[PDB]
Amino acid sequence: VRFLDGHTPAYDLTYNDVFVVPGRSDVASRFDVDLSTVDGSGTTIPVVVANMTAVAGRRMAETVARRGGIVVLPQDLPITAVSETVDFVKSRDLVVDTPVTLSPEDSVSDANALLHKRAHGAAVVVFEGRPIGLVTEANCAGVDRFARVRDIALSDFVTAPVGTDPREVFDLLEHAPIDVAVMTAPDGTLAGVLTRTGAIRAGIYTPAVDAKGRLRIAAAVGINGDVGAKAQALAEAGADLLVIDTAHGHQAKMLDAIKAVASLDLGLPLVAGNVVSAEGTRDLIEAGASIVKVGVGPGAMCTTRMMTGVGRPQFSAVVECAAAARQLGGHVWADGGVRHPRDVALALAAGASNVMIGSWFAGTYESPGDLLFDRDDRPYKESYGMASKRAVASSFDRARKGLFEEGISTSRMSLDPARGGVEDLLDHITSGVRSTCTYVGAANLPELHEKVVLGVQSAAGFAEGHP
Amino acid sequence: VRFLDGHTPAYDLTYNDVFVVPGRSDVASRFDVDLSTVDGSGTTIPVVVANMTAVAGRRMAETVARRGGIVVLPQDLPITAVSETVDFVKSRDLVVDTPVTLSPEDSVSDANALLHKRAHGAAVVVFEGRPIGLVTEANCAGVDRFARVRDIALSDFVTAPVGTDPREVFDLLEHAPIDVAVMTAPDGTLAGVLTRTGAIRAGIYTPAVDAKGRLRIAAAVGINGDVGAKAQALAEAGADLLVIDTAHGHQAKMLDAIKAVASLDLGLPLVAGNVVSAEGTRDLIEAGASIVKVGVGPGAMCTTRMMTGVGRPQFSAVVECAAAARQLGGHVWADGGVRHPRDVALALAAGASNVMIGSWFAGTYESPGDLLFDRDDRPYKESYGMASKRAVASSFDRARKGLFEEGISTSRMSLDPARGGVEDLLDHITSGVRSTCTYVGAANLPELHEKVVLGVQSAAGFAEGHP
Amino acid sequence: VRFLDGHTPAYDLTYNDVFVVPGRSDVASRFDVDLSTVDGSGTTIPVVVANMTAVAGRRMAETVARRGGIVVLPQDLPITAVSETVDFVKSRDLVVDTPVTLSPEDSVSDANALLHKRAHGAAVVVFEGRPIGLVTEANCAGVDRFARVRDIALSDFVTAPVGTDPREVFDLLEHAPIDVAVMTAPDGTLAGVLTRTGAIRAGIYTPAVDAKGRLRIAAAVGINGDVGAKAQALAEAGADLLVIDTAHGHQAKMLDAIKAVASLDLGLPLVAGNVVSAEGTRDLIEAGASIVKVGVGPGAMCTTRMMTGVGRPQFSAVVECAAAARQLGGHVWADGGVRHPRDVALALAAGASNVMIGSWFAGTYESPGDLLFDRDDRPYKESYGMASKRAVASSFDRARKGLFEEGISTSRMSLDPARGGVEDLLDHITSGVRSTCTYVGAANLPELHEKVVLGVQSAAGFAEGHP
Ligand SMILES: Nc1nc2c(ncn2[C@@H]2O[C@H](COP(=O)(O)O)[C@@H](O)[C@H]2O)c(=O)[nH]1
Ligand SMILES: Nc1nc2c(ncn2[C@@H]2O[C@H](COP(=O)(O)O)[C@@H](O)[C@H]2O)c(=O)[nH]1
Ligand SMILES: Nc1nc2c(ncn2[C@@H]2O[C@H](COP(=O)(O)O)[C@@H](O)[C@H]2O)c(=O)[nH]1
Ligand SMILES: Nc1nc2c(ncn2[C@@H]2O[C@H](COP(=O)(O)O)[C@@H](O)[C@H]2O)c(=O)[nH]1
Ligand SMILES: Nc1nc2c(ncn2[C@@H]2O[C@H](COP(=O)(O)O)[C@@H](O)[C@H]2O)c(=O)[nH]1
Ligand SMILES: Nc1nc2c(ncn2[C@@H]2O[C@H](COP(=O)(O)O)[C@@H](O)[C@H]2O)c(=O)[nH]1
Repeated sequence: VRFLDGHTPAYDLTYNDVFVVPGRSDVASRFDVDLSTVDGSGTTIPVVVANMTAVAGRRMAETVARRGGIVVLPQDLPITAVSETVDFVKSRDLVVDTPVTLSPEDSVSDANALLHKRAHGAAVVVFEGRPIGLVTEANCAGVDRFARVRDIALSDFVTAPVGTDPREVFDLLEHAPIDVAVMTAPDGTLAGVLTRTGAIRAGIYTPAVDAKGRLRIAAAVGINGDVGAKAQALAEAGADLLVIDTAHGHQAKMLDAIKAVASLDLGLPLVAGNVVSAEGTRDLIEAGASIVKVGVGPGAMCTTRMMTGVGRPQFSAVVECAAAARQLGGHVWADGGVRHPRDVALALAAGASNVMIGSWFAGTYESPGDLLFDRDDRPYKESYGMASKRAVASSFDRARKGLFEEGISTSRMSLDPARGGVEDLLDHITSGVRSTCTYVGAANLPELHEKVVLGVQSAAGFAEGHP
Repeated sequence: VRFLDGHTPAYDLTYNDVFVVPGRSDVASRFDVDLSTVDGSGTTIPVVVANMTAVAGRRMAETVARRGGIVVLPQDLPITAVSETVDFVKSRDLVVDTPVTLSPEDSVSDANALLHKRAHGAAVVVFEGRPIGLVTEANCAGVDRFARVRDIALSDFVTAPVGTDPREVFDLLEHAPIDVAVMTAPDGTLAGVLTRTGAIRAGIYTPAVDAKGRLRIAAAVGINGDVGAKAQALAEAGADLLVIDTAHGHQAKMLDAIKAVASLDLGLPLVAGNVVSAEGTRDLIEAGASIVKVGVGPGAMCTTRMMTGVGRPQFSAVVECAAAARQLGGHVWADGGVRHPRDVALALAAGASNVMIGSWFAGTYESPGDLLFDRDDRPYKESYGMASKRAVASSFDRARKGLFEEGISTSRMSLDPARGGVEDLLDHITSGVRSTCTYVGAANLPELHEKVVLGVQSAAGFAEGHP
Repeated sequence: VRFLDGHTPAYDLTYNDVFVVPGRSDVASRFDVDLSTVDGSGTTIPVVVANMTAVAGRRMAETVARRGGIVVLPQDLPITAVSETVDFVKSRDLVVDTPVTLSPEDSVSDANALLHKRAHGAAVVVFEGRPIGLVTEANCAGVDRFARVRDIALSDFVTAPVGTDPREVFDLLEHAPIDVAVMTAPDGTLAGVLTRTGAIRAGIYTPAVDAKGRLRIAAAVGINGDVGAKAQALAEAGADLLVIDTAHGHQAKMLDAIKAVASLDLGLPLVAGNVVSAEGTRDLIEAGASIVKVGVGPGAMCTTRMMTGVGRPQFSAVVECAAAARQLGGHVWADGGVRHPRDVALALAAGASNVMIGSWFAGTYESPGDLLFDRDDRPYKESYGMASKRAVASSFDRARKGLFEEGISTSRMSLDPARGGVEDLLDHITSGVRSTCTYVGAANLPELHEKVVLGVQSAAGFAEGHP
C-alpha cells in the first residue's frame, strides 16, 4: 500500500500508529459510496461478527445479516442448535426485525429480562398468533415481579400491514408514544416489529442475502476431529459460509483441514486463519482457501501476547497478508484489535477484503449473553474468549490438558446508555468507513485500497482530536 | 524548514514531538519584535478565533479585533445576525472596551449573569445614556435575586473623557477601589469602559483595522448551497475577510466554491480549508485562494481521527503545506490542535502565516456561550463542534442524513480562576511567541520562519520543564 | 381542658409530651367537619402565616387568604409597600390563582427564576394583556440563559373563561400535557391560572373574605414609636386585622399600645402578644385586646430560650392562657413551635382559637424569599428571625444597641421535592385537623375544645408510629 515519503519505520505498526492522509475527492456525500465486499462472502457492509460464543447468536446473526454483514456461528456447537439457528435466521423478514414475542402467561420478571434481548425497547404480548399488547420499562416497573403479563397494563401499539414502505411507517411513528410499530401479516398474524430508526435504516443498508433471498449466515469449525465430516454436515445444515478457525493457522493440521474441505467441493467460500505472515497466507491459499483470517494476538480477548510473546501488530500483518493474497488472488479478513471505527477503516485501507469485529459487539443488546448490571447501574455484558474452542486437541487426560490450557479470559464490555444496540454500533462503523471513503475520495472498497495513502504517527499523534 | 542534522523521523510530527533550538539572537526584548502577519488578513498578532458558534461572537470579535487579531464569524448563520454583529463591531472604540450596559430596570439576577459577559469584573448601570452606577460581585451578592438594579447599592466610578492617554487613566486607577473606569463622550454620554490592564494593553497591542480604521472582522461560508450568492452577500454585509470552511477541503465542491468566489472578484482575501497535503494546497491556490487553512483532525473538538482514522499530525502538515504555498506564493493558516502557546509558536515556526485558536478561546469570558459552574464551583464553559456546519450536504431525508452525521461533540473548557478573560489568553500567547522570536533571534514573523531551527524529541523529552 | 385520670405531671408539657385520646365519634368523614374559627378574624381554616418578613409576602397572603387563612404582614414595613400588597391581595380572584405573568421581552434566566415563585409549575407569557404562551422547566432548560422568552418555544395552553365550575376545568385538564389552565376574562384578557389540584381545592376550602367579599389580610405593628398613628394608618390602608407583636407581651409598653389602639376605636379585631401566663392574658384582655398571641420561646427561629432561659413549653402555656381568655371571653392564637400537623391539632385542642404557623411556611414556593439550592440540589429556603422588629427600642447609639441585640438567626427549611407549595402544607395541616376532629368526634372547633381528652406520654411514647 502507498505510504508517505520517508516513512519506513523499523517496527510493525498497529492501528494507533497509522493514519490516512485525505486526497483529492470526488465523492460528494457518505451515501455516495457503497460498502459491498468483493471477497464473495456477500456482505454489503465490511463487518463480520466473530465466531465467539459470547458474540455470535441467532439474534445477532439475523440483525447483522439484515444490516448487510455476515455472522460466523461459534465453533464446537451442537449441530442441532446450528440447524435451529440457521432455520430461524433464514425465516426472517428482510426488512422487519423479529421482536420479543411474549405469551400472555409469562411472568413480569421474564418480560422485564426479555425486554433487553432486543434494541427495540418494547416487547410484544401476542395471543394465538395475534398481537394484543406492548410492554416496556415503564409499565413493567412497580408491578409485582411474578404477576402475569396479561395484567401488566398492556399499552396500545401502531399496527401496519407487511409491505408498507418505510416512509409510511416512519410518518406513522412521528408522534407515536412507543417508537416501535407492529408489522402484521395479511391474515392478521404478527410478522414482526419495525422501529423508527429501523425504518430509517431499512433504506440505507441493503440486507445481505443468498441466491434464494434469505439472510446470509456462516458457521465455524475447528481442526481437532474429523474436519471434513463436520464441514459437510454444516454445509448441509444451510450455512452459507464456512470458517475454519484455530489459534495458529500455519500448522500442518490447518493445511490438512483446508485440503479436506476443498476436496469436499462444497461450493461455499473458504475461510481459514489465523496467519500473520505472508508465507502463512500463501500456504493457506495453496491449501484451497479463498479467504484468509489474519491476526493472532490483537484480539481484545486474546492472551497469547502476554503469555507467549507471539503475535504481530494488526495493521502491518493485515497489509502484508493482503498484499500476498492479492498477489495470489486471495482475499483477507482482518480479525482482532477492533475497538473504534478507525480500526475498521484502517483495516480496510491496509488491503483487507473485510474486517471482523469480535468482542466489541459483545457489549450490545443482541449479543448471546446475559445483560448484567454493575454497582453504578451502568449496563454491561461479559465477553469470554474461545480458549480451547480455538485450540488444537478420561478424567486424567481431561484435567491434564486443562491444566496447561489458557484460561477463559473475561472482560466487561459496557453498554452505551443510549445507543446500546448493535444497530447503532454498525451505524457508527459504517459512518466512519463512509467518511474515510469520502476523505480518500473512493467510490468503493477496492478504490479505497487503491487510492489510500497512509502515514506513520507517534504516541503524541494519537492524542490529537476529541477522544 | 531547517532541521537538526540527522533528524529524519519516519513519522509525521505533532507539536509535542518538535522543539525549537535557540540561535544567535540580536533581539533585546520581547517588545522589540512585531507580530504583524503577512497574509493580508491585517492581523497585528498571529491569532484567529475559529469559525465555531461556541467561540465566535460579537464580544470576542470586538475584543480580539481591538487586540490585533481577526475573528471568523461562524458559518450557517442568519445574515441578519451577521450584519448586526458586523455593524456592532465596526462601531467600537479602537482603545476602549464596550462594557456591560445595564438599564436601571434590570433585575439583580440579570445583572449578576451579565457581569461575567466581559472580563472587566464590573457592569455599568446607565440611565438615559448617562452612566449612573457600577455593580460587581460584591454589592450584587446577598441582595434578593429579583430586586431592581436601581436598588443594588450602586458604587462610585472613576469618570474620564474619551481621548485621555492610557498613562493618565492608568495613574487614575492606581488606588481606585474598582479597577475599571468609565470613558465618557464629550457630551457626557457613556462611550465605554477602560481597565487598568486594559490601559496597559492599549500600548502593547496595535488594533487590527481596515482601510477605514474600523475593527476588522471575518465571516465563514460552507460549500452546500449557492456559495457565490452567500459570499457576495457577506461581502456587502461588511465582512473584511471571507473563510470557506469544510471538513474535507480537497473535494471538487471546495474547488468549485473557491472558483466561484474568485470569479466574483469581491476583493477580499480568500481563505479555504482544510487540506493537510501539498497537492491539496496546490489545488486550492490554483482555484483562486490566497490563504489556505490546514489541519483536519487535530482540532480539540474534531472527532474524525477516532471515527475514520483520517487526519495528520498538525506540525508536519503545517510545514509541508506552508512550503507548498510559499512555493506558489500562497499563505497558510494552521487550524486545530492549539492548547498551549508553544503550539502557536511552533505553528508559526513551521511556516504558517497565521494560527487559528479554536476551542481554547471557548473557555473565556467573552466566548458566545453560557458560563456554567461545576460542582466544585470552578468556572467553565461548554465547547461544541461545528459538525454539519462543516460538512457537505422532508423529515425522512433530514433524519436519514442526521443518523449517519457525526454527533455534536461537547467538551468542558475550564476558566482560569484569575486570568479568565480572553485578554489574558492573548497575553500568554503573544508572550510565548515573542519569547520564541527572541530565542530564535527574529525581528518579525518572516524572520521567525527563515531563522528557526527545529529538532525532534521523544515522549520523555516533553516531560522536561514545569508543566 | 379534660385530662386522663391520674395525669398530673410536675412539669409544663409541650406538643411532643401530650396526645389526644379518641372518643365516641359521630362525624362520618373528614369533610363533615368545618374548621371555621370563632375568634372573629374570619379565617375558615385555623392557620395564620406569621408576621415574619421571610414568611409573609403578597403571594403567601393571597394564597392563604384564598385557602381560608389570614396572613399577618410583617411589622416595620414601609406603609407604601403595605398599601401596594393590600391592594394587590384585595384585587385577586376568589377561585383563580394569580400566575407568574411574563412579558415577551423577559430573559430566559428571569423566566426560570420566576417559575418557582408559584406552585403551578408553569408561567404565562402574556402580550398586551392577552396570554400567548406557557413556559415550564422543560422548554426553558437547554436554551441560552439570556435569550428572550419570545423564543423559548412557547407551549400550548388550555384556555377557559372565568366562571366555569371547577368540574369543567378539572375534566378539561384530565389529559392536558400541562397541569395549569388559563382562566381568561370575557373580553379575552388574562384573569388568572387555575390548576388541576387547584380545581380540586376550590370546593374543599372556602376562601376567607371580608364584608366586601375580598381576600382578608392582616398587618403587624410594634410598640416602639407612635403605635396609635401606625395602627390608624394601617387601618386606613385596608388591613382587616391588626396584630401588635413584641418579644415580651406583658410589659407596660405593650399595655399602653393596646390601650391606645383600643381607644382609637378602629373596629378591627385586636391581637396582642406574646404572653405565656394567665395574668399576662388577663392584662392584655383588660387592655382592650380581643385576641391574645401566646408563646415566647417555642418559635423555631426564637433564640431566647438558649440565651436567657425564659419561655414555656407551648402546650401548657396555650391551654392555661386559653382557659384564662375563655374565662374573660377573649380568644387565643398559639404562636411558635409548629412543625407537624399534630402541633396544630394539639394547639386547637388545648383551647387556642387559632394557630400561627411561622417558619414552617417559609419552606414553600410562595414565601417571600429566594429559592436557593443546596449541594445535593435539594430545594430549600432561608428563614430568618424578626429580632429587633419584635424588640422594644446616631451611629454610636445604633451600634451600641446592635451589640447587645440578638442576632438574626438563620435556618434552612427544605422544600418538599414533590409537594413543595404552601397549598400542600395547608392540605396536610387541614387533613390532620379534620382527622383529629373525627377521632374526637367533634363537628366544629368549639366542639373540638369541649370534647377533647388529652393524656401525657413519655419520650418513648413519641416513638410510636411512622415518623
Ligand atoms: N418468551 C420468549 N423468550 C424468548 C424470546 N426470544 C428469546 N427468548 C429467550 O431467550 C432464549 C434464547 O436466547 P438467545 O440465544 O436468543 O439470546 C430462549 O430459549 C428464550 O428463553 C421471545 O421472543 N419470547
Ligand atoms: N488466542 C485466543 N484468541 C481468542 C480467544 N477468544 C477470541 N480470540 C480471537 O480474538 C478475536 C476477537 O477479538 P476482538 O476482535 O474482539 O478484539 C476472535 O475472533 C479470535 O480470533 C481466546 O480465548 N484465545
Ligand atoms: N442588558 C444588557 N444585555 C446584554 C449586554 N451585552 C449582552 N447582553 C445580553 O447578551 C445577549 C447577547 O449575548 P452575546 O451573543 O453577546 O454573548 C443580548 O441579547 C443580551 O441579552 C449589555 O450590555 N446589556
Ligand atoms: N471534523 C470536525 N472538525 C471540527 C468540528 N468543530 C470544529 N472543528 C475543527 O476544529 C477547529 C477547532 O479546534 P481547536 O483549534 O479548538 O483544537 C475548528 O476551527 C475546525 O477546523 C466538528 O464538529 N468536526
Ligand atoms: N415579571 C414578573 N415578575 C414577577 C411576577 N411576580 C413576581 N415577580 C417578581 O418578584 C418581585 C416581588 O417578589 P415577591 O415579593 O412577590 O416574592 C417583583 O418585583 C418581580 O421582580 C410576575 O408575574 N411577573
Ligand atoms: N424572640 C424571637 N422570636 C422570634 C423571632 N423570629 C420569630 N419569632 C417568633 O417565632 C414565631 C415563628 O416561629 P415558628 O412558629 O416558625 O416556630 C414568630 O411568629 C414569632 O413569634 C426572633 O428573631 N426572636
